Amino acid sequence: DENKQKALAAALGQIEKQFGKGSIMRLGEDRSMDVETISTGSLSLDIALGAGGLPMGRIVEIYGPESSGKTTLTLQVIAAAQREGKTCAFIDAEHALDPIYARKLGVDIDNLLCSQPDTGEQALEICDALARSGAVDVIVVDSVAALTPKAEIEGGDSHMGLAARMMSQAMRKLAGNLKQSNTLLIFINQTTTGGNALKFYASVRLDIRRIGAVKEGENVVGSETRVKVVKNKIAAPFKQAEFQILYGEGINFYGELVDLGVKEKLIEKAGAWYSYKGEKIGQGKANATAWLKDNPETAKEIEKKVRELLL
Amino acid sequence: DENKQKALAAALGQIEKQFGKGSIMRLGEDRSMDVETISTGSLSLDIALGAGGLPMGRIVEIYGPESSGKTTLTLQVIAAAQREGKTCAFIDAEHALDPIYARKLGVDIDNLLCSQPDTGEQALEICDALARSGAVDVIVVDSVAALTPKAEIEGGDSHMGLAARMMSQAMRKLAGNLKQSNTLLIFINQTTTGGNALKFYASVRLDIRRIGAVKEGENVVGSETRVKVVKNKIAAPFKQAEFQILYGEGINFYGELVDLGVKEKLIEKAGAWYSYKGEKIGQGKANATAWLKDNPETAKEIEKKVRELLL
Amino acid sequence: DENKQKALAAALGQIEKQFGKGSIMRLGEDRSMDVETISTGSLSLDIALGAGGLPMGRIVEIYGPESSGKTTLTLQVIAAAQREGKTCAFIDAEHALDPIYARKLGVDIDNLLCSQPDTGEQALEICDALARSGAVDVIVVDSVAALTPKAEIEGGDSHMGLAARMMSQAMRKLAGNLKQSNTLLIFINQTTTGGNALKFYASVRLDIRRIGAVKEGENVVGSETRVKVVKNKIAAPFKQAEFQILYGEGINFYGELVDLGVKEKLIEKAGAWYSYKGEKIGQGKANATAWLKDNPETAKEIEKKVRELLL
Amino acid sequence: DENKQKALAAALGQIEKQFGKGSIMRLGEDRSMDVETISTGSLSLDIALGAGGLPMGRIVEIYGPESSGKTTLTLQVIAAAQREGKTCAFIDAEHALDPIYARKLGVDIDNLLCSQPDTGEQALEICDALARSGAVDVIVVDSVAALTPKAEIEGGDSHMGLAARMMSQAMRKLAGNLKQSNTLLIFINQTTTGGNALKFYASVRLDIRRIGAVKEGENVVGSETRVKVVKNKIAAPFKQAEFQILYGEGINFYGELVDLGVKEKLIEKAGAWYSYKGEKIGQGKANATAWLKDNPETAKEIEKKVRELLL
Amino acid sequence: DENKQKALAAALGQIEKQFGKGSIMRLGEDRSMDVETISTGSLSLDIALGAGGLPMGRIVEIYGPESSGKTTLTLQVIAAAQREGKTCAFIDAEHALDPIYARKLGVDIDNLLCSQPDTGEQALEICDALARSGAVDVIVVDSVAALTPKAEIEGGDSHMGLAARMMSQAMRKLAGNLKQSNTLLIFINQTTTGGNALKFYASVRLDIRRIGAVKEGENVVGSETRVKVVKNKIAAPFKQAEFQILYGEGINFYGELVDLGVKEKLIEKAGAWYSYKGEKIGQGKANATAWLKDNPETAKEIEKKVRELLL
Amino acid sequence: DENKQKALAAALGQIEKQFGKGSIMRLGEDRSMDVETISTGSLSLDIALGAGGLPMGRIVEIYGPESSGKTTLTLQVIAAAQREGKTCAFIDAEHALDPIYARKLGVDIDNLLCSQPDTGEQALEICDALARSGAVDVIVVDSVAALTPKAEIEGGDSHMGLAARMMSQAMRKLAGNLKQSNTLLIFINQTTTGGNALKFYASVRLDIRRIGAVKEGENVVGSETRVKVVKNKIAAPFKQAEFQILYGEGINFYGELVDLGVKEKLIEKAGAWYSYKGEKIGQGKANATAWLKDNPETAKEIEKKVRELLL
Repeated sequence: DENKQKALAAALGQIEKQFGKGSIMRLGEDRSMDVETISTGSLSLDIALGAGGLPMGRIVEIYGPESSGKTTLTLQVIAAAQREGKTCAFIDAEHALDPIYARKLGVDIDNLLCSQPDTGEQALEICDALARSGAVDVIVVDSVAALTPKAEIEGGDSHMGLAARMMSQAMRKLAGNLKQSNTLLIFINQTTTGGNALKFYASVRLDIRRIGAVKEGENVVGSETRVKVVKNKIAAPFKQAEFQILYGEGINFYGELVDLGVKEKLIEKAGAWYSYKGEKIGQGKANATAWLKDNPETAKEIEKKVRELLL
Repeated sequence: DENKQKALAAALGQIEKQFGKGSIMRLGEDRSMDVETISTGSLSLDIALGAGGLPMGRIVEIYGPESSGKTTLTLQVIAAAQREGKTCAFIDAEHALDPIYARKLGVDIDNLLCSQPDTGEQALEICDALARSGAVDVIVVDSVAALTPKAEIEGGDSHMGLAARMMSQAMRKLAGNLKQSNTLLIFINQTTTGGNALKFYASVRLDIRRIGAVKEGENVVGSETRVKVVKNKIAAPFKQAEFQILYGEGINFYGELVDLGVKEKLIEKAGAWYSYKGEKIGQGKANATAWLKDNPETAKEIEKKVRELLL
Repeated sequence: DENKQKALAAALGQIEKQFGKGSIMRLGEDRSMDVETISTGSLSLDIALGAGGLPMGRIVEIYGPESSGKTTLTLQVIAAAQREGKTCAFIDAEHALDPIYARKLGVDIDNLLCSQPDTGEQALEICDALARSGAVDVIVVDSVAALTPKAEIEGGDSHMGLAARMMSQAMRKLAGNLKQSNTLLIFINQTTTGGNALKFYASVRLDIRRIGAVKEGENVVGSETRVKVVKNKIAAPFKQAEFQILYGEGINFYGELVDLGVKEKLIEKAGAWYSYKGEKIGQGKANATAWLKDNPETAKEIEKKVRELLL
Repeated sequence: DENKQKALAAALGQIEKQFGKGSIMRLGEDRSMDVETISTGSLSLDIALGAGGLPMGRIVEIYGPESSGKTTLTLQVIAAAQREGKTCAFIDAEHALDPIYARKLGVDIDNLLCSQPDTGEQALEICDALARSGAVDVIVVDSVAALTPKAEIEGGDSHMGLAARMMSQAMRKLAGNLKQSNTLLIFINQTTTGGNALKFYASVRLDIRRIGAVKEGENVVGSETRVKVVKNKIAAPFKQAEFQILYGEGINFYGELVDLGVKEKLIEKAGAWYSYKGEKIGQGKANATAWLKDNPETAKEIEKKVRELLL
Repeated sequence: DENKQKALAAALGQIEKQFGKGSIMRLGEDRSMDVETISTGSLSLDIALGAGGLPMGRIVEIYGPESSGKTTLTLQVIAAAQREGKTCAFIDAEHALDPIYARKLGVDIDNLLCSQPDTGEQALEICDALARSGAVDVIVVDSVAALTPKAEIEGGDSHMGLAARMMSQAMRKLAGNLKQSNTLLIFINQTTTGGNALKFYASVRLDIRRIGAVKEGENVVGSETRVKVVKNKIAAPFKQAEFQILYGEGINFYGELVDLGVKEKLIEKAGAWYSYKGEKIGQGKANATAWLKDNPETAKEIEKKVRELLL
Repeated sequence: DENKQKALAAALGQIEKQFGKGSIMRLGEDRSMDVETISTGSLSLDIALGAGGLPMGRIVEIYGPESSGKTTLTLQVIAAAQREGKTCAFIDAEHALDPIYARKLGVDIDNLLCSQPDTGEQALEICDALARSGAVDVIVVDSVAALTPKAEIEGGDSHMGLAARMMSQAMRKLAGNLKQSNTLLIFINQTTTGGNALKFYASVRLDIRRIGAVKEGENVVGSETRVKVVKNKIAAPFKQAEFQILYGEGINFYGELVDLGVKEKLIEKAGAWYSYKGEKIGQGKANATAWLKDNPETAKEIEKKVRELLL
């Protein structure tokens, strides 16, 4: 028993040593790698990620059905990054970016770098060139399924096979260059298309889905969302997050803060009343949310505490 | 910071150098490629395009639902071109051209070249032959969905797959020939039909939709229209334009000039009164519009200024 | 400029050469292919067709809503043909021919060949057999939508898809045989049903519609009609014709002659009086019309002149 | 006859001696090897296995279609093991573990070791490292088809051939190390993928399939399941088990106990009434099941007896 | 002529003498070697074999596509053997034996010896050990293609070549040992896999195929089967047999008896009525079959007679 | 010139004298050795052979791809021989004889001697024993590629080299014995396998191939066949024959007779009508063929004449 524990700890260390940090973990583990991260815009998701956000210098995949919120998430990541002075690039093969919505989410469109590549290979080569430049902090690719191989664009080989080979031939180099420059790259996808390269090179894989609607009376104002961290090499995987994505607003962060604040016993709740530091902040989640939103500095205080407690 | 900026500018230059001009841009960029362009008939759209119109020698796709204004736009382009002495050709597979409406828009029907091809392949081959002739300045294809592959016309292969292969097998050659002769080619479409060839070979892709009706009392006189530049390789993409398309008249250009003139502080507006150069031009947008329409030379003056300021 | 024109003329010639006569035309072109034609019964339509009537040896489609005049037109074509000694056949799948009305239009019912096929395929095979015989000059098929595929008649495949395949599998052969024997074939239809085969194999496609009623006081005596030549491979397309179809009489030819005679300055009109060759022919269109109708030989003189001037 | 029997018994002993225990058996044999085992969560399956569960220190393969219950079984094995204080590891290449469902099945997620390997080879090497540590009691690999060879991940060799060679090159070593440390390893699969290595090195191979649904009225609450022991080197093979897998609950163990208890004449059944030790336990299988579930200690008594009688 | 015949008979005798019994035969020959045999479960096949069944002490190969009935046949052989008190062994490398179906065919599963070898070589060595024991009467190997050579299991040599060498290196010894102990061994296969050893060492080779389905109304109840004796060293080869294999029942023996009984004029047939010994046994083959099945002793009488007449 | 001719004739005679009859020939030579022959079943082939069939006492090789007709030919030879009272033997190493098809070709299966040898060497030794018996007239070996050397059957020497040595070590003796007893031996093969022994010892070598299909409407009823006499020591080589092999019938002899009869001006052909001896035998080759087939005695008359004229 005593010897076994040491034997276990020793074997796990050897694994980590031989195959790399994160190669194996106890799912209940509280420890998490030391890496710089960018918020996803969601507090519950940042917590599910263990590290407090998406890891810099790594590859991340976010996949889910159309209208699941995949794009909202990546825009929220771009917004948070830019807010810190980071340079972001959007590699577009979907031709569907909504700048009006992006601005509402806080994205600095004017300073967002954008590329609309001629082929899937070119898209990947541009991602690699940007990764090597060491002058770009975040790259978002929309999307894997839209990265049509040159051979297909030129019109008898399997389109699936061609896409898989295209992704494979570029992944190792890209991953190395991204790591070296500490650049984060997110692939939006819809097993997912593109083969096994992304699945294995990704440090984080997120499964996002719309699980319901958010209504204010009888009017649909958004969607209830659920994100599962199906792969996580920086912390324990399989945690999930649930939050709302409101139209023209994005992720309802303060709504999350209210709930987490309560769960962490930082915010008291007597019936329909919420209180913080011996003072009512609002009656009803809607009001408590509005309060925090109106009192930014106090919200930050609670968030910092929620993070210190759960991360 | 100082070094990073240079590193960024350097990397972006290398991208442009290796993959081509327009391969990447800062969305807030004011700079735009040096290319000859033809007006779309809409001032707001010419502005959204960044270059002041559609680029000569390139492929453009305009797609949207039936009755969205797709055809009105292409006719306006033909009209503007012919007005400059350019030769235009209309490749028809829809058999729906309305010459009466076209004339009202200013199209010189008598001098418009027209082809009603026997198959989708033939349509493409004729476009290529015209592109190589170097004697045609603008080609409009109506429409991609109507370009039925010979195999389908002759009546077990996927009709979608066949159309995609038909477009793919002709695109590279067509694009090269169009570029060499500086011929503009617009594909009207309704992701769009035809596969990935057009999507990637296009230098500009326009999403057009009818967003409402225009009424003069209780009578519908036209449609409020919105065009989004979803792809743009000559200038920053994702800009949008809104204008009216009036029955028997076409795009309400002067109505746009009034609004843009005001926004650019070139035309003063006191309540319902509009003034230019210390003189009232009309009370109410309808009158201001009518004024400009009646005073052509002055309108040109304002437009030239609006263009110099926004392009 | 000088060189360009030659370059243009040269390219267009190559197109015509490579893809066939009529593959491309300047809409204002006055030139028209050299083909034998049969009158439609309408002078304005014969003029809109450019060649002076429907082309022998080709496939023609006439489509429009129920009660638009589709059948009246085909009967008028049969009448004109028979009047020249040509043999006509009516392939019927509608079972709605009105012999009383047909006779009033001048159709020689006694000598009209008629077939009421067992299936859509059989109908097409009979058309092909008649086309190969070289003993039939005009074939009218009523109608495409009624040509039910055998599979459907026998009662899970798309009825639309089946009809499209039925038409496709027979069109090439039919077109070749019709061309070889110089037989004209008209398909009456109601995009139209039957798929893309007819749309592309047709040398002429006519869109006919009833745009109003013709009244003599308060009694409806006929319909104002409009025919648009949406496809024309023998002359410039998109021209239109407007005429009246009177009950128990058919197309008001003389009414057209009056108007065209006037437009062509062949018939003078002082107020309500019409004159020809220094003599009043009638006061009021109704009288002028009646005059021409009563003076056949003179009408022919005017028509011959109108044709020489406009064709 | 008398001599033959001895000759037979002697030959079979020599086989067992020369090729190993379990090399040959009389299918009706009641005897079973002496090995430590972990329950599968199903009583009927533990019985079909002959030894009362899956054998420690051996390799086991569980294969079947998607949604057949493969994962439910392995989770049930992990749960039972952990319940005895054993350390379990989950090697994941599918990225689909549902921790909520796992907990419902009794899995101690917090203490479950998890690895999400970079390649199929790495997955196997980690399994071997864990096997040599002697500090892990159960390893589950999900799944064989997802263990993509490095060569394939890196993108012209047969993917099937590569996977087969990958499994082959690691199997002997793994099997020896697992045997030496008495570690059980289960490969989840879907002949199965991976070649012949697993098929021959496995001491037990299970074919699992969903044969129907379980309904409570009109609502589907689970699936009727059937497991066939297609290979068994610890006891006679080809026995089968049938049980229910209920959503959010897992294998319906008590439902099995009821039936087996009855079959073994340990539980009397008069019509719809079930009785044990001269007392009614419930009317209807649903109630009898609920009873046992509520009276844990008594259930154990019956199970112990069923096992002593059938194993 | 007279001398030639003697010369022929003399030469053939010398061949038989020098190369072995069965080395040459006149295909119409009625004579057959004197060897103990086990029924195949099919009367027509036992007849085609000439000796009345498969020969003890010899090697037999049964090959055909998947679902051809190969396994049904070997199970029928095992059943017949066991019914006579013979000991049978099943060497399994396919892991697909269906004990439920086997029992329905009459196989005594409880007393069936079974081995699931670790390698193809081990499988062969176990067959040899059992052959030398002289305590096993019938051995069935399922199947040749599944006997993976150790070298292949361990993962650059031709898999085909390796399998051929594996079979070759074991065949002579096996054949000698089987002959010495009078043990019958059947190899199930799918030219066939395994090289030339089996092809030449086999005394009998059977080609079995499903040639159609057996239906009772509109429900498929079995398969029409055809077996060709492509090699036969105990009697004239190239004879064939046709019979039905019914699901959950096996070979329709009585259906064969009915037909053969009729052909041999042992059973009279007047229209749809069958009679035996001056009494109707049934109207329709289905009834006649059912009769014989219900009157076992009488069936035996007919079979014994059919055999005496045709063997 | 005069002297040269004599010198030539003299030298050629010396060659024939020193090296053997047939050692050299003028390809246009009409003369042919005096040897007994058996028909091939094809009239055109018997003619191409020069001697009217295959030579008794000699070795013949017939090679071609699978399904080329090799077996059909040898069966036709066996049939013709047996029809003359000759004794035939079939040495089988392929185990693929189809007795049903053979009978249709006229083969007397009941009296056909058959051997299915244990090794390639044994096959050859049996052929030699039969050759020495002087009681067998025709021997067919199917096939050379299937005559596996004992060494190979027993499983590091070249399989090709071993087969070549096996054939070589037996050929001289076999050829001498066959010659002495006047026995014909045909080796079926697929340069061909077996080395150089057969190639040089053969008096005739036939290259047979399927060059197309024979259809009766849209149903394939047979194969168009072409046989080239690549080696011929009894008459001039390199002649070819073309005929049809119909399923379930064999070589279309009468179809050949019709054509040859016509070519030899023995059968007149006026358009589609064929006549013989001043009487129509049929309209169309199919009918003329059927006629001859129905009038055996007359066919023989024509064949005898065709042979006298061309042999």
